[PDB]
Amino acid sequence: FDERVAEVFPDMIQRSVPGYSNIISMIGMLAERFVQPGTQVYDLGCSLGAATLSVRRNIHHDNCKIIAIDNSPAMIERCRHHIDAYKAPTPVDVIEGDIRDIAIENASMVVLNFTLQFLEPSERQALLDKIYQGLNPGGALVLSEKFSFEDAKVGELLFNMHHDFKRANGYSELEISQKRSMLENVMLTDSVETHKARLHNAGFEHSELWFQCFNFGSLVALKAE
Amino acid sequence: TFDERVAEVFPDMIQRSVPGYSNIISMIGMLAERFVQPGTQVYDLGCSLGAATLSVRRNIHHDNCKIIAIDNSPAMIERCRHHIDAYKAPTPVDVIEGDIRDIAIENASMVVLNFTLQFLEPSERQALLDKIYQGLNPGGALVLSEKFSFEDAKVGELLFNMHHDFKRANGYSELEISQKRSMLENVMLTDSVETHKARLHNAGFEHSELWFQCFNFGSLVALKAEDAA
Ligand SMILES: Nc1ncnc2c1ncn2[C@@H]1O[C@H](C[S@+](CC[C@H]([NH3+])C(=O)[O-])CC(=O)[O-])[C@@H](O)[C@H]1O
Ligand SMILES: Nc1ncnc2c1ncn2[C@@H]1O[C@H](C[S@+](CC[C@H]([NH3+])C(=O)[O-])CC(=O)[O-])[C@@H](O)[C@H]1O
Repeated sequence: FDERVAEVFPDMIQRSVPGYSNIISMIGMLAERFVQPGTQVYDLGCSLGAATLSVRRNIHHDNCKIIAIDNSPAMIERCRHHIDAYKAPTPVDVIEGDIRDIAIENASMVVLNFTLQFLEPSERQALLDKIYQGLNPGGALVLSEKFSFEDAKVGELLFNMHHDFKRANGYSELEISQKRSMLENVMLTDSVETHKARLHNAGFEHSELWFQCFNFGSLVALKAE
Repeated sequence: TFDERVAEVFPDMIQRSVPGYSNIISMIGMLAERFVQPGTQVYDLGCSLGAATLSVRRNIHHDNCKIIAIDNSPAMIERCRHHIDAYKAPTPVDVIEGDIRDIAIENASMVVLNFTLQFLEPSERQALLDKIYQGLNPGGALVLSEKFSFEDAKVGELLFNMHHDFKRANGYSELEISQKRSMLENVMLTDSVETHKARLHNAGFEHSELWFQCFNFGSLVALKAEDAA
């Protein structure tokens, strides 16, 4: 099963997460502006390195490193092989491990691309605090998540739109689909208001949504210079 | 002639300068599938060449609907009527040259303001949103897509820079019209998401939320209650 998820992951995420590919492209554009020479980037919950490779293709400074981490050995196996397929001047530390345990040092950029929802709600403040402290001045965090909505009528609409999206995209063709819809119904999501409040609570002077499509989106958080 | 020249290059100009525009058009069509009711009207306000109109129309599977597409640019209208006439569908379209500040909104299951409100003076915007709310049937939807400003200036600067990079990646400046249209864009006054939501609330919408965003451009959906008077 973890290998099966790892095998199909790109196609699964494409068919289930509206705007994913857009976010990944925007992550690259941000990297081009925010990765400073001699600094590092963290990809927290890296899966197969989709965000890592997007950053990496947009770093043209010397002496950087990306640190990519996932606690799934199936994802890590495959991410290390996938990253070895592409040539670039920035090396990557692919580390199998727990994001709640790893230190964040000298970071011009941090990426939580559909990863925070996997922690228990009560552990989410403490990861964000750490990322904040670990970011250099002027550094950026990207936080992409499935959102819940406090207005139940809007929530219903967006749930329906998401369902229509999955239908349009042949989501049910995937063998793994039944077990992934089971995960989504068991997952604990937060609202944008909740995400913003936690970011501010971590120390972030600036945060805003920079992407949304239906019930999925991404915030950018900026540490003052 | 600037009018005719914009209309001629419009699809490419919008594609190179509005991030998310095609995504929004697709979302509009999705929303139409669920929201357009038999025997009702849809309004496309500031229709340009009819892109939003055609997206809705392709997603209407019910009888006795009508779409009303309105713009006050003669060059946009002429081409929009021709563009609509080029595609077969059961739902008819009234293509009207006129001002959306003047037009009545009746029996509407859906109304679309896809990059149009920004072209009115700020002091005209509330009145138009009030009229839309009143003219929507209960359960109906407004789509409001805009270039936003940001109340946090550091975020605003960032998203301004990202928009710049987007236009550069897409060769926007290849277009002869780009210099003049960039300038005219910097003259129309944009509002924050907070302002948009406040306006929607004060027009009477019981529910509203951002449903799309990409950098400094995005889209709100606003719903009239099913039990509304
Ligand atoms: N505590 C944890 N520590 C480390 N990894 C974890 C933990 N909990 C979950 N994971 C890992 O977080 C990843 C989530 S996926 C990220 C997409 C990727 N970012 C992408 O941009 O393509 C999105 C999804 O599957 O919805 C999985 O690979 C888990 O192994
Ligand atoms: N007061 C007015 N009354 C009527 N029309 C107006 C008025 N003011 C401006 N317009 C018209 O509003 C349209 C704006 S475009 C709309 C895109 C379209 N919705 C699309 O989804 O492709 C976006 C852009 O030009 O950036 C133009 O066609 C104007 O002539």
